[PDB]
Amino acid sequence: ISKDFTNLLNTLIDGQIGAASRQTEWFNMSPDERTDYIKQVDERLQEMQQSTLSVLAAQHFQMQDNPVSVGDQLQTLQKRRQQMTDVPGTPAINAYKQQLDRDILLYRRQQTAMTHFDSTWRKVLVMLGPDDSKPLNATTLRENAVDKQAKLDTEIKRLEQQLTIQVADSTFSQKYVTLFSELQAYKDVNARYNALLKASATEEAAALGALTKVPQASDDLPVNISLLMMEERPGYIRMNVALVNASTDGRFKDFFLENGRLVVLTDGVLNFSFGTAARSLAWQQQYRLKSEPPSFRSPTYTPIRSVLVKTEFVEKYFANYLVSESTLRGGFKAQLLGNGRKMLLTSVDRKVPNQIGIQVSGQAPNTTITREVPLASALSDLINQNADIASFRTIGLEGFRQSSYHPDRDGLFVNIHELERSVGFAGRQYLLEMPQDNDYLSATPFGVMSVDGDKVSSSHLSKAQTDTLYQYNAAFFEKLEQLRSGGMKASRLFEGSIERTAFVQQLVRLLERNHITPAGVLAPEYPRDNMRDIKGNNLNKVLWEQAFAASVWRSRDNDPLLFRLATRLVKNPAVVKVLQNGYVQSDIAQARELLAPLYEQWRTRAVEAETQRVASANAAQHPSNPKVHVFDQAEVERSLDDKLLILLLTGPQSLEGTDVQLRPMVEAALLSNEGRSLRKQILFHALRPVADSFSKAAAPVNPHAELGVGKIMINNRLNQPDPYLILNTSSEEQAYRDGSYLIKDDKYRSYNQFRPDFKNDATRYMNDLDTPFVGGISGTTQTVSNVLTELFGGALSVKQYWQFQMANAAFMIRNGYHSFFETFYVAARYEPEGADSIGKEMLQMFDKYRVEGSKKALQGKLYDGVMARVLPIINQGLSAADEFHPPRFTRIGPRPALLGQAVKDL
Repeated sequence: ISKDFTNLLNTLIDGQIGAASRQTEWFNMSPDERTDYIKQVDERLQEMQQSTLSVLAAQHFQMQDNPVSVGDQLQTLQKRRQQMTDVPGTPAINAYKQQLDRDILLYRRQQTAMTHFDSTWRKVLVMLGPDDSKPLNATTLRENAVDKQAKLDTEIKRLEQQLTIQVADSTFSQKYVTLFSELQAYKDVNARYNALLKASATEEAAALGALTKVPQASDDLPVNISLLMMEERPGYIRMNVALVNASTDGRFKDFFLENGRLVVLTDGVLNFSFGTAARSLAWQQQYRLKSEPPSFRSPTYTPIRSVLVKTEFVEKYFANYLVSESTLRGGFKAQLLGNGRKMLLTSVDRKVPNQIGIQVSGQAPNTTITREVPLASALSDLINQNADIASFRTIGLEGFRQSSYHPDRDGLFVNIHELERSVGFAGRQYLLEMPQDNDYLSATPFGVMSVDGDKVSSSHLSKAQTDTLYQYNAAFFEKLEQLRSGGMKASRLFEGSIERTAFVQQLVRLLERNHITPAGVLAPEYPRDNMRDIKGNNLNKVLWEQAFAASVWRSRDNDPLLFRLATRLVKNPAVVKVLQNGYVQSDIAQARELLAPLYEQWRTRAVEAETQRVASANAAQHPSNPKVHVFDQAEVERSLDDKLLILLLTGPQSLEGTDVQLRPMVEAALLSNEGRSLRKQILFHALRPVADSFSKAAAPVNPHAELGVGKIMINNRLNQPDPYLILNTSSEEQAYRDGSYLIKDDKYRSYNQFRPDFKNDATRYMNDLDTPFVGGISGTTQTVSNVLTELFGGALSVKQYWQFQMANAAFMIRNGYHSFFETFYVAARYEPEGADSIGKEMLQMFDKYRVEGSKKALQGKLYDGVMARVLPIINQGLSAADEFHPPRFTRIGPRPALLGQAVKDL
C-alpha cells in the first residue's frame, strides 16, 4: 500500500536490472506487468509471514518445557496457548494463536464426543444388564432380548428423530455432539447385542468380550465419531473427488455440474475422498504428530471437485470402507442399491482411510440380456439426491485457468506456477536466511540446508540456532511490516542510511533465494523475446526447444532405427548395470504398471523361488545357519526388474512359453504411444553404460579452432544446487521430521545441481551465442557418439546418423539434461566424414553467428540455420506429405508446423 515501499521496490528493480549481465532472472518489464509483480511480491511476503515465520515462532517459543503428553493433547495445547497469551501481537504470532485455537476447538469437540460416547455405552450396558442380584452374563442378556431389543429400537428411533430436528442448528453444539454420540453408542451396542444373540456357543464369549470391551483406552475413535469430526457442518460431510485433468473432452475421469444437477462424467472414479486436512504438513510436523501417508497426496495434483453430502449416505455404504483400523477388506466390496443396482467399492489405498474408489453398476437399461453394467447416470442421480446443490465448488479452478489455462506443455517447468502444478509439488515451502555464519545461508524452520558438490542435506536446529534464526528474521520482518504502514518515518530507512542499504541488500537476496523474481511469477500469455526463464535463459528459445523435443519424441519416424539399436544392444552383459541407476527406477515402475497382468504373472512365478531357496538351505549338509532359508525380497525384485527390462529392450517377440497366450495383449500394449515412448526412454538410459563400457578414447573427426583443437571443454559445470527448487519438489517427509536427512536424488536434481562456470572459455562462447544453458557441453553425447560404429557394428549413413542424433537430442532436451546446442555442437564435431557431411558448414555457421551475437540478439536465427541444413537430409527419402517438420520459431511463442505429419489429420 505505502508509496515508500513501492518506490523502494522500483529502486531495487531498476538497480538489479542495471547490474545485470546476460543470463539473469531479472528483465525489463511492461509498465503493467510491474504492478502484477509488485502485487505478487506483497502477497508472497504475507504468505511467508503467515506460513513459515509463524512455524519458526512455534519453535522459538519453547524455551520452557510446558507440560507435554500424548494423551493430554487438549491440555498441552491449552497451556501452550496460556504460555503465550503474554506474547506481543505480531502476524506470525496471531496466525499461530489462531491455528492453536482452532486445533483446541477440534480436540475439545472430539474429547467431549468420546466422553459422552463412553458414558452412553456404560449407561446402555447397565440398561441391558440384569439387576445387581445377578452378574452380567450372556444368559441374562438373552433373557432380556425380547423386551430390550425393542427398547433399543425405540431409543434409536427417538434419538434419530431428535438429532434430525437438531440438524436445524446452525453450528456444532453441545446438544448436537451429545445426541450424535448417544446415537452412535446406542447403534453400536445394539449391533453387538444382536450379534451376541446370534452368536453360537463358540462365538458367545467373544461377543460378550466385544460388549464388555468399551473403547476406554481411546486408542482409536468410533468410526462414526471420526466421521463426526470430519463434518464441515452439523449433519453434513464434505465429499470430494480428484481429477486426473479437467475433462473437457472426456479423456479423463471427471465430476461436474451440468444443468444444476451434478454429473459424473464416467461410471466410476478411483479418486474420491472425504473431509479435509485440519492443518498443513508444516504444522503437523510442528506438533510432531504422524503425518498422513503421501499415497493420499501423491496420486494427483490438478483441481479437485467437491460438494457437501448428507452424512447418513456416507455412513451407510462408505463407513463400511472408511475405517482407519485394519478391519479385513479385500480388493472390492459390492453394495446393493435399493433400485437393484450394485455399487462397487474399491480398496484403492491399503493404508489411508479417507480416499475411496467407487463404482455404480446394474442391469443395463433397455437391453436384450440382463447384463449388469456400470451406470454413471445412476450415480449422478443418487448423488444429486444425497448432495446439497449449494456450495458445489472446484478447488483452484480459476487458479488453473489463470496460470496453466490448459494442460500446457510436454516438458519441464519454466516458472513456479508450472512447478506448483507439476507432479513434483506437495506444498509451498518458503526458505529464510541464517545470516550469522561468515556468509549467508538458507534454513528451514526445522533445519539449516547443508550443501555439497555431491550431496544436499539439512542439519536440524539446536535451540541456540533457533533463537538466532527467529530473532534475526523477526527483526527483519518487523522492519518490513513497519515500512508497509509507518513508512520511512517509522522504519528510519532514510535514503542515506547504511541501515537502508543493508536492508535492501538483504531483501534482494531474499527475493533471489525464493524464486519470487519476475521470471518466476509473471507467466505471461505470449512470451516477448525479451523475457528470460527462471534460470535466465532466453524464454522463447526454451519454449521452442521444448516444443521441438516434444514433436520429435511423438513422431513415429526414427523408431525402426532405435528399436534395431535396442535389439542389438540388449545382448551386452553391461545392460544389467542400467537397472541399478537411480533415475531408471523412476520409469520402470511405469512399465510395471502398464504390464500389470505380466507383472503379476511374473511375480507369481518369482515367489516360487523362495521354496527352492528354503529347500536348498535344508538340503545343505547339517545346516549351521538358515543359509538362504528366507524369502529374499531383493533377489526376486531384482530378477523381476531385470525380466521387465529385457522385455522392454527386445520386442514382444521375446515372449515365450505360456505367456505367448498373453502376447497379443502385450503387443497391443507396447505399440501405444506411452509404450513406444517408455521403450525408447529406457533405451536411451540404457545407452550410456554400454557406451562407457567400450572405454574408447575421445577422437572428434572435425577440428574446431575457436574452442581448442582436438578437445571439447565438456561438462563445463559449476555445482551450485538450488535449495528452493530442491525443497519445492517432493522429498520424503523424513526431511520434515526435525531430524537430519539426506535429500532424494530426483530426476530434476540433474536439472538443478548445476550453474554455468562463467570463467570457462566454453561458457564465454555459449554466452556469446546466448543459447540456453543446462549442464554444459554434453560429454555424455561425446562418449556415446564416439562409439556408434561399434554399437551399430558398422558405419552409419549420414541419414541414419542424423536420425539417431536427433532422437538422442530430443531425449536430452525432454529430461532437462541439456540444451539443443549442447548436443548438436558435439554432433557437428562428430558427424562422420562423407560426401553429404555438413558439420563443416555448421561449425562455420556457429562462428558466423557468434561474431554477431556478441553485438545483437539472434532471435532464433541459429535454430533455423541448423534446421535448414538437417531437415533435407532427414526427409531425403520421404514424400512431401509425410516429411517431418519441426515447429517454427517466431517472435510470438512457438507456433505449430504447416507441413507433413504435423498437419496430416492433426
